[PDB]
Amino acid sequence: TSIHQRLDRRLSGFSLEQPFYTSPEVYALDLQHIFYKQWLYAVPVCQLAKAGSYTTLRVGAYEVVIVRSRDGEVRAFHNSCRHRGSLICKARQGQVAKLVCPYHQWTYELDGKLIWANDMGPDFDASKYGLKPVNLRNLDGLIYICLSDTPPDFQTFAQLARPYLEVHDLKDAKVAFTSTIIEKGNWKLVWENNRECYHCSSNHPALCRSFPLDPEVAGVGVSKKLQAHFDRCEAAGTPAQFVLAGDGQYRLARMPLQEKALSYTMDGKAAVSRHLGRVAPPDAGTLLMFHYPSTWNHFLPDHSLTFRVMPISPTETEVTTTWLVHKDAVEGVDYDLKRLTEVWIATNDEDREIVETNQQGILSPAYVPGPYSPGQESGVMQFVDWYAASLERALAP
Amino acid sequence: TSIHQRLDRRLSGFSLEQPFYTSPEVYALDLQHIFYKQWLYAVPVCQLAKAGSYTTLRVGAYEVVIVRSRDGEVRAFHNSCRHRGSLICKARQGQVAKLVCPYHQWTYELDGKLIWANDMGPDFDASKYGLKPVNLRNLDGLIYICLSDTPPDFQTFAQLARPYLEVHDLKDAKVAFTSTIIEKGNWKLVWENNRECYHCSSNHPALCRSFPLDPEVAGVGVSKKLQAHFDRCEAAGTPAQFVLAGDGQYRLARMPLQEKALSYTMDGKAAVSRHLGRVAPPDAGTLLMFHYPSTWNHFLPDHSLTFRVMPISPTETEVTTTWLVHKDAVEGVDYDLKRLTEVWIATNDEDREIVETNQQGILSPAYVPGPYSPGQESGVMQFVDWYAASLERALAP
Amino acid sequence: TSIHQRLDRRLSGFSLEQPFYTSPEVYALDLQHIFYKQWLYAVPVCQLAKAGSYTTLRVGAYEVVIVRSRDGEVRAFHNSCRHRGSLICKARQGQVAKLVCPYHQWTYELDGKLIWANDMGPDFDASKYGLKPVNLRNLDGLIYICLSDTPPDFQTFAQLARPYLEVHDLKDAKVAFTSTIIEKGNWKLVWENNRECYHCSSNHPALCRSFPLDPEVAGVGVSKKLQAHFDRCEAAGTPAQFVLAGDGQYRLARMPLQEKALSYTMDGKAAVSRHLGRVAPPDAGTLLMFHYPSTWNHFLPDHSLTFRVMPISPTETEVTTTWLVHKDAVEGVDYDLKRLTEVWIATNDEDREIVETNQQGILSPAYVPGPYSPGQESGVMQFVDWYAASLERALAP
Ligand code: PRO
Ligand code: PRO
Ligand code: PRO
Ligand code: FES
Ligand code: FES
Ligand code: FES
Ligand SMILES: [Fe+3]
Ligand SMILES: [Fe+3]
Ligand SMILES: [Fe+3]
Repeated sequence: TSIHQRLDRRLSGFSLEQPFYTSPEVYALDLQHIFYKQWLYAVPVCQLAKAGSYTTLRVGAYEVVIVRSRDGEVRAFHNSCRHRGSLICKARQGQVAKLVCPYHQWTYELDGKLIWANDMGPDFDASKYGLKPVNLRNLDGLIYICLSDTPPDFQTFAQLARPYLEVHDLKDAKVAFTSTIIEKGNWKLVWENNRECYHCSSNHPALCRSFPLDPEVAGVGVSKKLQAHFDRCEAAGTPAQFVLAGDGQYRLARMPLQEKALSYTMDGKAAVSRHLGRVAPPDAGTLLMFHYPSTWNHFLPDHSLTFRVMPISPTETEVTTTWLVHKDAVEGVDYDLKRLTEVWIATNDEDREIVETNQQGILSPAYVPGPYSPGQESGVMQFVDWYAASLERALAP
Repeated sequence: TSIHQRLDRRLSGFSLEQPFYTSPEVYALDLQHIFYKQWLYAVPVCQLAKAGSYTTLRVGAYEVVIVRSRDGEVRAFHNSCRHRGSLICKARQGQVAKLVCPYHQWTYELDGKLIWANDMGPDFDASKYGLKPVNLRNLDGLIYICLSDTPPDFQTFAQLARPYLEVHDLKDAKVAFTSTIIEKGNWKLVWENNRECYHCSSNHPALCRSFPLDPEVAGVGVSKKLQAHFDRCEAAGTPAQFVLAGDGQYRLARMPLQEKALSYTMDGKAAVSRHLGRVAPPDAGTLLMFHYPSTWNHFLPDHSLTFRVMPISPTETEVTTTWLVHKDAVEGVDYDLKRLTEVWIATNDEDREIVETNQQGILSPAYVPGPYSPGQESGVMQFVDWYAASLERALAP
Repeated sequence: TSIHQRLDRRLSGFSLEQPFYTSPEVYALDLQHIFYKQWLYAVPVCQLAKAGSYTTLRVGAYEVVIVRSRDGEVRAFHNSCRHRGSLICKARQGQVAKLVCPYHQWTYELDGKLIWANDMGPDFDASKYGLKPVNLRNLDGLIYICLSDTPPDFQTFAQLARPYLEVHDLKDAKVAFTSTIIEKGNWKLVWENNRECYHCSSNHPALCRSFPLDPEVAGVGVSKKLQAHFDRCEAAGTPAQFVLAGDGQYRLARMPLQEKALSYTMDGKAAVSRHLGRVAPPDAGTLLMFHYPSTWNHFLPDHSLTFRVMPISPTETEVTTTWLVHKDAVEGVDYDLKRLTEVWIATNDEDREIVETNQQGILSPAYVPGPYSPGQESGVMQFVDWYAASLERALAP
């Protein structure tokens, strides 16, 4: 059975056939046609605040380095030397004056131009051997990249998202904490888990203290109560109402938290006393933003959280959670690290356990597609539809 | 060279060509056509004595759960939730009231029927979404399963084995100890090792104190001495003489132990003072039973041992040894755990070393089939013939 | 794109396309057509000085045992028993009277003849079941093997090398130390690294104290200064001038060390006070010998170092470094182990880091061939040309 035959018979109401989650064949297609073609969230721009600052990441098999250039522009490159291919930057982050290959010291400017290569002979043309650029955009303080030479339209998303994101002043953030975990499930299982709260009541004690179980929230006609919330926010100058992409790739909405909760903490109170941004009112709740295939995000009045989803193998996925706070917020004074991070550290661990257990069952040859809950899993169906449509379009002529 | 060409040129007197032991291709065929098609030993029924008791196991890629239902019947199911596929039972063993999926709490009765699924809509038909059954038989206190929807005949074996097994009263056993090891060799190498004692004199000091080296015993015209033993047993009402399957799949015989030994212990005396069963006389020896591809067994007058062979990868096999004693036998009083288990713990470790060393040599491209000993390895040839015949029949039309 | 199409478009001046370094497909071809076909360095003959002495090694998937036979000849065999295939010698080295299989004790003479096999029946012909020989040569105290039944010409190399190697009296050596490391890069990356010192100034502080950076040395018209060195050696009876194989497989030359250095030590002085061989004058420097694909070597006046390169996987290579000293040199008296070994232990660790970092960059799909330095990497181009030519010839008719 070919991939085309499986896609042909797929019904929207059901989980995917086994090979979509387990096969090296589909994994290769997901990299080739999804991760290597779409815009992806990389890191917050505040990680590149300093002169000569760089950060590195892997995307599938690609090695990327993002750097703050002399002119203050942030640029991304393939972290592969044009001589014999070596990584140039080995550390996760650092600062340099130039990009100097550790092997034979070919030396590049922070805009990628090759400025020195030792003893290469008279016929060497350094202009042919600069670092290969990676397409890059700045979404209001969040850096996105695209590995394709012909990137899709990012501007439609950027323009829609700006009014929602600008009130968070993310350019003025710092990273308070980063957590990187490997979940032993296919990247699609990580997404299907994220896009519903059908599992939340039984699995997430800590999160449920602040995050509502209502399908309207975690998932996808606006209820009167929800509309009232949007109106409180927007009367105060804080954009809140739904935005959903035409093709389903992204969504934004600012949702209410549980009864009286203001933040993702065990006591429901703000984690940080010096807020990141100018969000009002104080109970504006959580700005939810997803953008497939790389990221979901929760921006609160006091701090923000970004999540980055990267594929590792057919049955492994890396999830990176970053806590953003105001750059002038002081650990031990304006926030406590445990208080700030404990809810989502626990939640992520619970999701990982669930995803791994789901993956273990799916590996049985007895596993067959089952029906999603229309009421509780509309967001899961929405994701699976986006994925299948994306794959179909990429495989077409 | 195709699998069919290799099977075509195979001669009975020789070990198999390399790919049978090392190739992912043959490993996939062995799962598809052998392990996924034949009856397999799972666990003793005494593991499921209690109300709501369950046990889990993996067979190749299948995840199975065996449960004692309300009506007292033991049943097996695919341990994959009909919603999104999750394992339902994660522990090796336990007790439940219902089978409740840890993900979104779909809840099944112990007969597999789906009795509650939250918010699935008006068009949801729970009768289509019960757990998928796994075929199951009870061989006189030992649970066997078959992953095929069209299982082979088990009744012929069951009827032949009953008179031999019933005298052991296995329904009245408890598990005194279980040992699970991974041997780094193909499952067929584990079997070829088991089916001869050509290696025993040099490799098994402890076992040789009680287990005879005679090829007649470990392996396949009955000698006068052996016939005399069968007659002592059968005069006392204990079935002992050879039973061999028409197609070679299974064999039973009650064999004498070494000079004066009564059990598999370092001193040769019974391990347990309260015997499991009604075997007579006290020196009735060891009831040997194999059933390919999953199990060999030694049932003694005082206790019994079951062995389960499960494939892990082309060059890895899991062997599970279970010691059964009378349910009323008390550790520290009627038996000592070290005394009961030390002989076969050592023996299994020695076999593992031998199998791994054999596998290491076989991985050389210089390895070629060699001749089995007609006198010392007739049982190995018998196994290899059963395997090749089974594969041929499965590949045919 | 087929292997043939990649080979067709290859230009000499450039590093190889990705799959040559990363693909399982090319790895299989490199084993089949290079490692399994050419002469390979195994071990120094002094490891087999004693009666009944043996040593074992793996080459790709082959398991080899080399043994000193009763008649004093050194012979090699496939370390796979002719019965059911088991390794016979499990230890890295040892002494035996006979080669006795640990499984069922088939017993072979040290010339490989099967002299005892238990209970094999009347129709068993032991003359058909001796150990399979491996072709073997002794290069003046260094043992080389070839896994092909039709080995290439070794004599041309042997005759050229003898005058250079005989002055080292390697038959009179002992092994002072052996270091075995795994480098996480393709075997070709290990070679490309070895065949240039373009990386040395920045990466090898310790080695640079004694080993010149001059491209003439580490790499490939002889300079006046170098000729003067050759002449000092040869006037003293020590062969030194270049020898390069017609087909590029091997090279020998005795090169000067840095200003006043005599040996590879932190202080530049001889590591061992009792010299291995009769090399003169004392500042004769380092005899460099490579022989693709298995070995590079440095023979100094006081001690010698051999290096053996063996493939482990597409992105892993085992490098074994052996320090040879005079058999009568006493550790703690004539040499200090740290002083003798520290320079190359550090150097090998630095090379490993470089190779692994190079491999990591090459794994990016953005990696493309880049140009080698004509002045600094002529030896790298020479190796890559030898490799590609070897592969082309093996794939031809
Ligand atoms: O491992 C390294 O050195 C860089 C960091 C991100 C992945 N590649
Ligand atoms: O790992 C688990 O949770 C179950 C137990 C047997 C194999 N699958
Ligand atoms: O592992 C062993 O026992 C032998 C030693 C070299 C490789 N094979
Ligand atoms: S690989 Fe970067 S300078 Fe050589
Ligand atoms: S996967 Fe079992 S209830 Fe959802
Ligand atoms: S495998 Fe060597 S004697 Fe049997
Ligand atoms: Fe969750
Ligand atoms: Fe054994
Ligand atoms: Fe080096």
